[PDB]
Amino acid sequence: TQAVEAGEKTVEQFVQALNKGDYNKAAEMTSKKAANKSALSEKEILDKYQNIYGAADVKGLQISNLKVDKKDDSTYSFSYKAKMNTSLGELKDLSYKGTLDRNDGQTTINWQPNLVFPEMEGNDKVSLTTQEAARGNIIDRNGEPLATTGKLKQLGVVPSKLGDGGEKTANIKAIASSFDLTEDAINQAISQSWVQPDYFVPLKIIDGATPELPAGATIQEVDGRYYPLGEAAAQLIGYVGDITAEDIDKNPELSSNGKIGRSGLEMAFDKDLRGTTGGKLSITDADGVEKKVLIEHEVQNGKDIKLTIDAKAQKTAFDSLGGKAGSTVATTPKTGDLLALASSPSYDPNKMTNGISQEDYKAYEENPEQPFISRFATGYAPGSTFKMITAAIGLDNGTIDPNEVLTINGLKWQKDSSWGSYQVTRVSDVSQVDLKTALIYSDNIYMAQETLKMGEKKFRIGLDKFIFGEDLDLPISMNPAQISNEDSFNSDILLADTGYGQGELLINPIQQAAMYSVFANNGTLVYPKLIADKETKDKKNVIGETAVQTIVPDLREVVQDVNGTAHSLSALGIPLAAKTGTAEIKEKQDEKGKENSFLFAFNPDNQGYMMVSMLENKEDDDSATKRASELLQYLNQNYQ
Ligand SMILES: *C(=O)[C@@H](NC(=O)Cc1ccccc1)[C@@H]1N[C@@H](C(=O)O)C(C)(C)S1
Repeated sequence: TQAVEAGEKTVEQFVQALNKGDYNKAAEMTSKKAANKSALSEKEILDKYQNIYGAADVKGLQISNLKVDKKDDSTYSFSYKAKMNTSLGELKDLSYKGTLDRNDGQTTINWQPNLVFPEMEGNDKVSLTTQEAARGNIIDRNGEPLATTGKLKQLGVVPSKLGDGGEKTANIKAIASSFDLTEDAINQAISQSWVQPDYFVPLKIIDGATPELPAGATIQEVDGRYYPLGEAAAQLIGYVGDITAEDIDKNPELSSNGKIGRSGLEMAFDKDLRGTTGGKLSITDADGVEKKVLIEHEVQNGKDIKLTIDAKAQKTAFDSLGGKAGSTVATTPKTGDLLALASSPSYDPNKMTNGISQEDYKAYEENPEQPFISRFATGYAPGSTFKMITAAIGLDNGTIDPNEVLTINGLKWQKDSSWGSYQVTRVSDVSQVDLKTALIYSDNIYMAQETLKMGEKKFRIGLDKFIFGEDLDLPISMNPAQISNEDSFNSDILLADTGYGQGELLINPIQQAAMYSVFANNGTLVYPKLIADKETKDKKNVIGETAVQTIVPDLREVVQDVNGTAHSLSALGIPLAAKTGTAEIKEKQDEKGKENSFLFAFNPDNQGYMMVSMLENKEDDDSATKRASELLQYLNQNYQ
């Protein structure tokens, strides 16, 4: 029995080499090719495993219940159960047999064909048939398509039917001007190594009406992924790309001929959208007659996925950004339905999934405005909109008297001389400032003084009631919002700067809409929701209902008062409660400071909608407030 455990070592090493993909090392562990030993030579074992297991994409061989006994003086039979993963799913409970051999001191395996699959007999063969699964669709809250599959018109040229000289140059220029293409692009496409003169060289996926086709230009219909909104929802939806051999090596249940989501919801929901491949993996005898069916099941097309997004609101929010750096989040704050998740600038997902140029992708990747960023999921300093939270906390703990009038002289203020040359600044030199005036003019000095009077302890008690440090249950990659880098400010300056939303605060636009939902639910925070069929989740008693009834009327004056920072929104004539903001960041590139514009707004009458828009590294005189009129009209009209 001292050699039985040595044989179990070799059997465990044999299945480990098969599991590791090292078919040569597993073939070295066999004995001699005889009549009652190995049924094939060593190099022939490498080929049989590499051909069969490679055809079925066998990966992850796991064994169980190993029993090594004694049959003769030189024969030690063994048996075990095993399972493996193939391109058609998991192949379970496979009963393997065989024998072992040990002549001198080394123990080897008597290789037999049944060590590839249980029922193999000599010249038996393996067949695999597969059928691709159609990818599921991504639809909005009203069934409108966001990521679907349709017929695409592919433009291409046959180098033979172009010409020989001069006529070929003229026909290239005719196609170049008829479809907005570079003459260097056509000549570089038809001059690649794969191009034959009679081949169809694809050029561009045209989306509009088909123009007049010059000589050599033909258009073929191909089926592929299509995004009706395009740039307007590229960061959220994402794109699909060709599946590589490395993707198959990681997950053999993928379709080697299909597409895989590379970013956005296409990647986050890739398993539900891609479905399962159908087909049959069978063993045949030498005659090709089906012997045993190992795996067989029919194709299951991918599921559709309905989002809370409004396709009309998504396009309106994105176009309102005018192609500048920024983002916009629109919700129904009583339920959390994310109506829009726009990010700008953006990339073309249709061009991305239909083959993109190396320089076109380089332009996206090296654009300093970085269109690949999902800005609705990137943490920012919230700015002056965060004063709503600081005021609500000060009202709940009794620190802020809504009618107490602070006397503030000038535009700069500091606690005492220990602050050095640093001072909190404001923009409006208003002498008599209470809570309402502080919100109308957005007074940092008022909030900084109220935050310092409140103290870090009471401030964090109110802050910890929100969603700082929480992972939102959303299919979007994001980091939790943070109050500061550490659990303590350890600085009166940092405490005051946090008071008006300008410390180490990092809150992405989606998390901001979650925190700000308390002003539309009487102090109840409603978590955002992207999947339509999801259940509404909320947190009770985040802030007091009294604070809501005090701040929201003041937020109406931010729009209605003639000196309110959002007074331009009064032109709409709709019930609006808003709060603006402008944060300052230090971008060491140009060294001159950069500014982020912010806007929070919702309907205080029906609580039907709520939006949080922002501009990153805004241009002078540009703001989110001057861009929200069109989106506010649509949300007020359709969401009450
Ligand atoms: C909140 O964001 C506040 N911002 C500042 O104090 C910084 C700042 C940035 C640019 C110019 C001047 C001051 C206040 N709220 C913003 C706003 O609501 O847009 C103001 C610019 C009114 S100051």
